[PDB]
Amino acid sequence: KCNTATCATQRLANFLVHSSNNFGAILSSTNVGSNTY
Amino acid sequence: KCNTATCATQRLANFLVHSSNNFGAILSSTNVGSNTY
Amino acid sequence: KCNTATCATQRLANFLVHSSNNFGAILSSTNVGSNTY
Amino acid sequence: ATQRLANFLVHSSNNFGAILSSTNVGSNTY
Amino acid sequence: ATQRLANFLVHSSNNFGAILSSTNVGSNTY
Amino acid sequence: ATQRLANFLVHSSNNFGAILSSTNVGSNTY
Amino acid sequence: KCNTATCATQRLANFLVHSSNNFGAILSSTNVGSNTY
Amino acid sequence: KCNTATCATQRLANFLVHSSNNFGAILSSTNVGSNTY
Amino acid sequence: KCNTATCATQRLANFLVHSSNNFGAILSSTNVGSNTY
Amino acid sequence: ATQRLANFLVHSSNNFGAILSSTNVGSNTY
Amino acid sequence: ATQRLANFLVHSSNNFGAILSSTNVGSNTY
Amino acid sequence: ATQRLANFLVHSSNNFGAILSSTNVGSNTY
Repeated sequence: KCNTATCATQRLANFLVHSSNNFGAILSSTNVGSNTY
Repeated sequence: KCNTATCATQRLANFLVHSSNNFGAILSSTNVGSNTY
Repeated sequence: KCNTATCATQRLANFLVHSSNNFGAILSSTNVGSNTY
Repeated sequence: ATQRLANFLVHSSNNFGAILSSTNVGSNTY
Repeated sequence: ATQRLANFLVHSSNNFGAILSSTNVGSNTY
Repeated sequence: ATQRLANFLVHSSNNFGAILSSTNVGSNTY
Repeated sequence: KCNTATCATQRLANFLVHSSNNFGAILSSTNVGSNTY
Repeated sequence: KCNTATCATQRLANFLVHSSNNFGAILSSTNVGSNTY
Repeated sequence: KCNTATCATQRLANFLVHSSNNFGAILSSTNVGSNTY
Repeated sequence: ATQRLANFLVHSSNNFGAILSSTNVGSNTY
Repeated sequence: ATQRLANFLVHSSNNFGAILSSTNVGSNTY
Repeated sequence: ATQRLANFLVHSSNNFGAILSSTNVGSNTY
């Protein structure tokens, strides 16, 4: 592959699995800047 | 492949699986800037 | 492929699977700037 | 058993220059 | 058993210059 | 058994220069 | 005037003189909300 | 005037003279909310 | 005036003279909220 | 004495949901 | 005396949810 | 006397939820 000189190689492979197998209630909220008077 | 000189190679492959196999209620909210008077 | 000099190569391949196999209610809201008087 | 009620109100206002007034009751600004 | 009610109100206002007034009751601004 | 009620109110205001007033009751600002 | 009882009296008289006997330039300005781009 | 009882009296008189006998330049400004870009 | 009882009296008189006999320049400014970019 | 210039630009954008964007360049709000 | 220039740019963006963005460059709010 | 230039840019961004962003460059708030 690189017989003589100057063979710089960066190897990388990414695997990403985000599994959300819900079976129940997920009651989420996000109040940003809201002002309940 | 690179017999003599100057063979710079960056390898990369991305896999991404976002599986959301819901079976129940997901009650979400987002109140940005809202003001309940 | 690159016998002599100056062979810069960037490899990349992307896989993306966003599977949302819902089986239930997804009650979502987004109140931006809304003001309930 | 006699009741007397009196209310004198003299609201006098004069302006000779400038007035800037702002009032945001239950108002917003984005 | 006699009741007397009186209300004197003299609301006098004079202007000789400029007035700027703003009022946003329950109003918004985007 | 006699009751007498009196209220004298003389609200006098004069301006000869500038006034800047701000009031944000229950208001927001983003 | 008030011989027996109950004589409440409020006295008041207002004098106001706003004399502006100008003899020279009065260069005034008022930029409210104006935006000079 | 008040020979027997209950004689409450409030006395008041106001004099106000605002004399501005200018003889020269009065260069005034008022930039409220103005934004010189 | 008040021979027998209950004679409450408040005396007051106001004099106010605001004389501004200018003979020269009065260079005034007021930058409220102004933003010179 | 040879010069070679190359520019490869692949600007790919995908949306599958909501986007709210605001931009006030040199603007004001009263 | 040979010069070679290359520029590879792959700007990829994906969205699957919500984005709220605000930008006030030289703006004001009263 | 040979010069070689190479620039490699892969700007990849993914979103699966919410993003709130604010930026006030030279902006005010009263």
